[PDB]
Amino acid sequence: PVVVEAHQVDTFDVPGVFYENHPHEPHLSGMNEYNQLYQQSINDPDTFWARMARDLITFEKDFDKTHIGTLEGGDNAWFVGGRLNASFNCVDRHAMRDPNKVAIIYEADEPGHGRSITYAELLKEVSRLAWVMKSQGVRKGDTVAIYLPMIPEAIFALLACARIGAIHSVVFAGFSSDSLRDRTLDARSKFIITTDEGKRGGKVIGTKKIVDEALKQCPDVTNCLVFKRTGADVPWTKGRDLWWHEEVDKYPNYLPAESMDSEDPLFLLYTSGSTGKPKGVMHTTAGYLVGAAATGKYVFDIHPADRFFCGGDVGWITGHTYVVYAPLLLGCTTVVFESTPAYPNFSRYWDVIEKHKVTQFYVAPTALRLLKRAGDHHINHEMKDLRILGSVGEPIAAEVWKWYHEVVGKRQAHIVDTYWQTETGSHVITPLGGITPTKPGSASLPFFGIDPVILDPVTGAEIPGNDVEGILAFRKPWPSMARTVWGDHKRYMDTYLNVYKGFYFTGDGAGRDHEGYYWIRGRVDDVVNVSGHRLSTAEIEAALIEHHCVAEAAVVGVPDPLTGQAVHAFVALKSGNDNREQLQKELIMQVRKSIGPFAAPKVVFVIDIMRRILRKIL
Amino acid sequence: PVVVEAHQVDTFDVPGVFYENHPHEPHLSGMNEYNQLYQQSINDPDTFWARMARDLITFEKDFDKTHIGTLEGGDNAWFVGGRLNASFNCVDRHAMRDPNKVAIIYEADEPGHGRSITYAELLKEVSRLAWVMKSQGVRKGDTVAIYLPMIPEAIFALLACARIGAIHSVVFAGFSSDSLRDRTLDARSKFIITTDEGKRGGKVIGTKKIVDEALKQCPDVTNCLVFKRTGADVPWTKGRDLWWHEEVDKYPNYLPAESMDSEDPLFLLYTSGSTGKPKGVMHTTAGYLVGAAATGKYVFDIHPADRFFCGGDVGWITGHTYVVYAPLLLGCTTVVFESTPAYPNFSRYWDVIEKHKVTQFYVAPTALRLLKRAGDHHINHEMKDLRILGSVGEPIAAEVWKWYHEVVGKRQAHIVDTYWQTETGSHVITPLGGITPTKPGSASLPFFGIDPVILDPVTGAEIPGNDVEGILAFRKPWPSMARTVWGDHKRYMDTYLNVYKGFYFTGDGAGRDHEGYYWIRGRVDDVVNVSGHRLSTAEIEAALIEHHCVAEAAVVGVPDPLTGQAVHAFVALKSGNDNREQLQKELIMQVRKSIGPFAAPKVVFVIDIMRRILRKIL
Amino acid sequence: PVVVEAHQVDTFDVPGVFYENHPHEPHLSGMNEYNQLYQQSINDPDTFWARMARDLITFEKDFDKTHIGTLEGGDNAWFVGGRLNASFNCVDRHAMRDPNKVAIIYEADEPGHGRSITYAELLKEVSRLAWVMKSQGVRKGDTVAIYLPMIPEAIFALLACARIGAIHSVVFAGFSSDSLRDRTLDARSKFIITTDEGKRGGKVIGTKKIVDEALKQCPDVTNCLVFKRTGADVPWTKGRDLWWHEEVDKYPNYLPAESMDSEDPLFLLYTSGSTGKPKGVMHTTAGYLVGAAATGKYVFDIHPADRFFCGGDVGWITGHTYVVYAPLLLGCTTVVFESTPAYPNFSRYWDVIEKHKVTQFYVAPTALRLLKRAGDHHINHEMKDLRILGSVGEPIAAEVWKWYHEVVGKRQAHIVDTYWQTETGSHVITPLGGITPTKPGSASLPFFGIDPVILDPVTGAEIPGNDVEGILAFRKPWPSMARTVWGDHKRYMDTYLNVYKGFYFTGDGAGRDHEGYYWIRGRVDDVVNVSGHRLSTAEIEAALIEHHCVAEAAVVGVPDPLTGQAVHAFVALKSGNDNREQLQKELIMQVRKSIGPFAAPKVVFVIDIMRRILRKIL
Ligand SMILES: CCOP(=O)(O)OC[C@H]1O[C@@H](n2cnc3c(N)ncnc32)[C@H](O)[C@@H]1O
Ligand SMILES: CCOP(=O)(O)OC[C@H]1O[C@@H](n2cnc3c(N)ncnc32)[C@H](O)[C@@H]1O
Ligand SMILES: CCOP(=O)(O)OC[C@H]1O[C@@H](n2cnc3c(N)ncnc32)[C@H](O)[C@@H]1O
Repeated sequence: PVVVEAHQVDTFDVPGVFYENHPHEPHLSGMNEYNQLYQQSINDPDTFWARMARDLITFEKDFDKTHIGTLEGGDNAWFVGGRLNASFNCVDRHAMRDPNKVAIIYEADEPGHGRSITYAELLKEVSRLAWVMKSQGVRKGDTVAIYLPMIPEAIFALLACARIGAIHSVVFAGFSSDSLRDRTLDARSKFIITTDEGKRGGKVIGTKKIVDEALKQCPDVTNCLVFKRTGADVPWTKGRDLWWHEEVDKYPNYLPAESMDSEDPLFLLYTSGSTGKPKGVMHTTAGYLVGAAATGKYVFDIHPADRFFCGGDVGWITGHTYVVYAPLLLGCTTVVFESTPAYPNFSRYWDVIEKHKVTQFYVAPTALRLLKRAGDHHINHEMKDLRILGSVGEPIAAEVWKWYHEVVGKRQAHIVDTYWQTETGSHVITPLGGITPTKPGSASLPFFGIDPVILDPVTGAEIPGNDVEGILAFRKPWPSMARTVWGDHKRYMDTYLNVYKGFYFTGDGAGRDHEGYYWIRGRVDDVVNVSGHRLSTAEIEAALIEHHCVAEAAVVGVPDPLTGQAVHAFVALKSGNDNREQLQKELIMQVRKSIGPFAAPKVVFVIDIMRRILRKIL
Repeated sequence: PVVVEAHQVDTFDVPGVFYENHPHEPHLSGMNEYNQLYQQSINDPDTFWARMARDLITFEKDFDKTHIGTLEGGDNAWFVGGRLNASFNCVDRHAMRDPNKVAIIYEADEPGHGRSITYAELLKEVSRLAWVMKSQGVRKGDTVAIYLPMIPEAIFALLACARIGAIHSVVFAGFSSDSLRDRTLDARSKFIITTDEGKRGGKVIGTKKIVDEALKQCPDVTNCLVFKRTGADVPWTKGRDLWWHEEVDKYPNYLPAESMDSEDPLFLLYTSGSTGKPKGVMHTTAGYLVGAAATGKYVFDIHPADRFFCGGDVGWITGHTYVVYAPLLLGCTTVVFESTPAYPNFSRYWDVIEKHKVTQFYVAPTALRLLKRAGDHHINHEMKDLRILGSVGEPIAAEVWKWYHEVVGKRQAHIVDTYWQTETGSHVITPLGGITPTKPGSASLPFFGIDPVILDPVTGAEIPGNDVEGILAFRKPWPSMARTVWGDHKRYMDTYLNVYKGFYFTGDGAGRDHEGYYWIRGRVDDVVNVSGHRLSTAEIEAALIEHHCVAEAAVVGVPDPLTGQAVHAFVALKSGNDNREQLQKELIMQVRKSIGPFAAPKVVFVIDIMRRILRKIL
Repeated sequence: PVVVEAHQVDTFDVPGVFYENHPHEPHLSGMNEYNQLYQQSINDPDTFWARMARDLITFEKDFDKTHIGTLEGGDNAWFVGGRLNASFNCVDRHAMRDPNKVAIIYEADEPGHGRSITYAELLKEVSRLAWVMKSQGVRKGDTVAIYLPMIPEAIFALLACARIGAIHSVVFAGFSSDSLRDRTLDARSKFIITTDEGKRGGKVIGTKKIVDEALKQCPDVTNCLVFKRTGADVPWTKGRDLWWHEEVDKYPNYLPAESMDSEDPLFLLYTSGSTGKPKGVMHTTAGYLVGAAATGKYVFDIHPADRFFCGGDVGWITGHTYVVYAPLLLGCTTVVFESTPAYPNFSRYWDVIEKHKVTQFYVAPTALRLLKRAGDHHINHEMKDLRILGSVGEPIAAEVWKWYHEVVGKRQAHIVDTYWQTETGSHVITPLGGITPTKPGSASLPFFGIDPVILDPVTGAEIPGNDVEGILAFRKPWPSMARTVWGDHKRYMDTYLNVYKGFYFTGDGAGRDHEGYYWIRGRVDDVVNVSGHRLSTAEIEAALIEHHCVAEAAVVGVPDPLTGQAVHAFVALKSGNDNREQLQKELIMQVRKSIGPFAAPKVVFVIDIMRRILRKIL
């Protein structure tokens, strides 16, 4: 077979007990209704997406046309003429119906220190935070930098920005001051929100000190709102720094929501690409929210009473779409988890799921492999309500898919392996929870409105039928597609739309097996996955070259048992240094300074570009 | 009886001739329809207030929900999702139907020098004044300071601010430069509107000189628009000062109205509270306007052809709600009266009512007592159309209520004693004109949507049934409730909502008599009424202490025959001064400087805190 | 007869072949339906204009009233309460229906160097140009100076301004730096759009150098966007100047349209008046667009498939209304012509019409007379589709009307002589294409909603009936009337509305003949037409006086064979100069400097005000 990974892989049905124990009526009746709805979404997207949008999203003003533009034109607009507000759809409309329903479960770094937050409380906090920004001069269309750990205040900040029509720009709280500066400068943000310190896995993160250093080079930032998470003494810049708790107490507990166009920008998410510095992937409002709600509902089988737990950081797209937007759009409860899967111990994920009766859990294989190595004795939890088990970021290997299905899910949960990207906004190739039969290691079948094609890598020609392999592209636009790269539409066109004209280029290889099931082969460009984080080899090379002793740098990606991919770094020293053992500590800190601890090199090879020869030798 | 003021007080029916001579059909059929509508407004406010609002107010976009939030939450919002504009509802919609109908009757300080202004003329003047502010950089959400006497230009200025979505902040034209400065700074206004001079009772008020001094300490004010009321030579600050007549002539006579949220702020009104400096009571848009229209209609029996005359200054809430918003909302004529009840003589109020055929008149008992002492020979006026006689600010005593009913109203008008506060936006306890039987000295029965309870002052417990006395609180929110204290929501919560959790605290004592009629006992806090003006004893104490010779100051309130309450001031001199007769003039001017002439002390006792011992001794 | 120009002038019917060859069904059935619709537009304009507007314009929010205000009040507003966007109506709604339909045919200065632009391409270019302005801080209500030749980018710039609600202020690309400065200062524009150079008739126009000089005195202009039309080396001001092609490549190909009030300003067009410096005639949005569409449809018989060619520059109102707004509103194709009727040769107009199959052509008699003198051998073109021949700016004389009807139109096209002004927005007295019988030299009959009256010049009294002569005024407002003179509503009132109270004063004399046909006599004030350009004699006098040797200047207007009117200039030298031959070159350049080449004097008479004696002597 051409797709060797599919050979003698049989599809597993959804387990019978999933339906027996399900608290509600499923959203689809079976694979027949998926196929019927899928074909309509491909053949008449105007009708299909108009209905999906009006089912799932409340518009202030109804839209006049589902979609205009084309892929090649790079001019796609969805639900044109509509007006709406994302915080209204995530908060107000649920507070209006059921103010005391729990919207957020905060699980703090220490067990036993969280709280639950109702939709009415969430409306209060979003409103008065929005008042703070408005009072300090933030206006519709301005960007706002967010540098926050996984606390509910992070949700408050995204949705407060949405409420006034500011464009939130979330920077992962593990980035260095250089990376924070770069993203804040490029977004031209004048307001930043952060914490005094972070606590994660019992370790203190000096967030405020990192922001202070970054802001020395961001002279357009005139206010910095600091949430007091630890109460530790931090440096304070009078006239610029403001205390979150002092400012929100000044302002009312309700604020009107700003009326936004369907195509006004909602957020920027800086993302590492094959070349160049990180790019600000821009999502607009209606189409992104329709994608988030539609996948939350049909992929994760989300019902209003559900308790949804995504393990990803708000600093990445998984956190954006599935910790925040999708569950709140659908009016269920979402879990904001501040700790690690290993603190206080390796049971922590399951401690959380059991205590809060989580119904769907969503994580990366990197965390599963780490926990699997830790040993099954850490998992002795009923978790009666857990019926969907999500996986994202890389393919979930056979032994991991089995361990996840059997030891975690008790053969009682549906494993949903979701393929997508920052640029797609939401799931694009994925089984639908409780509906689609699955194969270990396969992302299965396209989501509604996603028309995948397999392309010859060199000729760019379509390769028809089943049992084919090549480049993964989509033939048609879809509502939650990224709309531009901030400040650089030409880069957006060249990266995504001009490679294979008429198609959207994912950067990924893929096979489609005999049954039409998709198998993702990973990046055909210089993007690699390092312990759940999307990184550019070019980025790390630029960091290594920043050292005064390095002349030529080369970073390649090779498979690893635990991290998935193991980025390695070669360095050609300019002349010579007799302190090779010492130079290692200095190159390692250079990547720590340029990018962050999480991208620090495993080792720096000192030895005096055909990167493929390096990846094969390693 | 527990409510001793009610003992052997019989209810007086509406006089028969009120109905015989009424020009129209009344709004209610009787007390039965009041009771029916009142119970629905208490038991199903969502339905009741939705209908009332859609009856009385024209929305650009209909609202989606009548009310969200609670009293204890301090998050009340009314008619959420609606959009509207207050100047559209006060002007445009009446100009569109009947452009030549008279909206404003200006009665100037000199008799025979006013004019009448149609709804179309009012639309012109509001529009081009709004153009001036827009052209000078005023934007939606900015505050605008107004320091104007009772001339029609004051109405132009409030409604022009409303038209662009600026937040007008009216400062009584009798305040000192210190008080004007304080209110302008706290509101952070960048634009101010005033007159060259005021004329009232034949006396010149140097408004421009007072603004000039205040603006020396308001460096954010970049334009000051001066209406030429007297033409007197006033100081002029080139580059900042602008002539109203020169600027409006530049701009068109129509301007679009800005689309406002139901809960966008409409105005701030600085108000003296029990503690601290005056606070900016903030009203938003839809709920305030619904309250204003609903009381104008049902309390004052306002019909479109009516000529409505409120005697209160636009600088206070009575002027805001009943000189400006309520009558114009309902499309009748309102009288803007520039003089005093004593100039040229004590007949002046009745001269005005007779000449303009006023149908409803609304005044404070302080003015009635002053006129009553002047003698009945000043009142020899037919006033055929006068059918409603309103009283506000303190309880209308027995002898005054009789004199008002018999000598002024010819036993032909309904005396409507309206209890309310700046914070309630509009009447909350009041008879309804032509409907409710009244008792002298009683405010009678709650308005629609007002659920009064009597609370034990110390235990805060509800006291059920009739013939009870205690603290006056409301059990439920109502549309025109103040939404915050500007810049200090915590003070709003602590003052109004955290004293008796679940209730709104009025600051007033009250009895509910055997028939369920309410009798207002006055402020249980340190707020007193001085000749129609709400004042804080703390404020006057802070003024007296501003003198370099005063160490400890104490101001208390005791009843007075004419002013109602007689605030008195004790002073403990720091060491000693042998110029006691001279120090009196210097302390008196200090209060004149800090607050204004109207709050100047009756006498300052020089003699070296248990304020109750002082109030009892006096 | 009183109207001597009408004596023995018979009406010519529309030629029969017009109907035989017409590609579609006409908009009116005949003169009977015109009369029926005309009487309704005069007798019930509220009903008539409500239907016309809703036929022709797509509103975001429907309007609540057709018209408020009066002529004498100077407060006219049309379609109040409506919301819409002009670029949506010129672009989006046609791109949504038929993205590949050709919107613009660009005919470049060199034949064979144009291109065709579809509605979808136009939506792209308008959107990303709007992004540039938004990114550089342009906001709704700001004015934007445009100094562009006849290239499609000029349409992009008007409609991008409309898209964000900026107010475009187009300056004819032949104006001098002084005139550009004056218009940019008075409009207080902070952004300007121009070209590096213009090419017209094979001659280079140094647009950038002219802007650079003007901007030295416009210190509020902080960005200048330069389109690279020639690629010639031009001076560059780093930090202010931006390249159009570099900036648009950064931004998305779609941008939401800003929601505008019916009465928000759409544009300013500076216009020479009888007295004073040029005035910024301001048009608002809904009424102007309704007038443009209604005349495009009913006067020019525009159908969606038509190819419409107006010969006027975008720098004047004919270009505004009929190169840009009317054809694009109606969704047909418009021709943007960059050259002159004489380059490369005198066939050029017909070369263009034949190659692009133009259906309607619209030009000034000044161009016709110039071509007629050139000789009929330059016209040997089929032009099968040419069915409407438009004339504007002055009366089309008998011999020219015949030459236009016979040699150009092959007796196959309807000659439509359209009378109107910058201030009327669109045609007001005109035959309707294919409907109205015409007389050579007459503008025939009023357009819908135009109620012309003939007034006695001195007594200002109406002169009833037919065969009368006098001043031309309109009795009623109409939707596309100019709404103010920018910054000077008083001048607007005094110029147009206070001369003859209750009427609109056109500045023109006119006769109404025995059949009720109108004959325009031209300006009764000091405005003259110089080779298709509206000019003030006062303006040229002020220019001549700017010379240090001129004391008193006098400019008068007399008829001319080719230019129509021949403005001449007399000068009284201050003392004396023995270089009279040299002084001529210096006075001629002074007018070239103050106004522009196109207003330079024919000759300056040096000889040491009763202007009528000068006009008669010449
Ligand atoms: C959501 C995170 O989006 P990003 O951080 O922008 O990374 C997106 C990139 O990760 C990879 N990827 C994501 N999901 C899967 C999956 N289920 N199976 C295999 N590979 C996957 C892929 O190479 C894609 O192109
Ligand atoms: C409208 C002015 O509002 P303010 O200037 O904010 O004062 C409001 C405060 O005046 C008092 N008050 C007002 N009306 C009455 C009344 N009819 N009978 C008795 N007392 C009254 C009361 O103590 C309240 O709390
Ligand atoms: C559209 C250009 O408008 P403007 O450049 O503002 O000039 C408008 C002024 O030109 C004159 N005019 C325009 N059309 C005609 C016509 N068909 N017959 C005679 N005279 C005409 C007239 O004197 C008017 O008052």
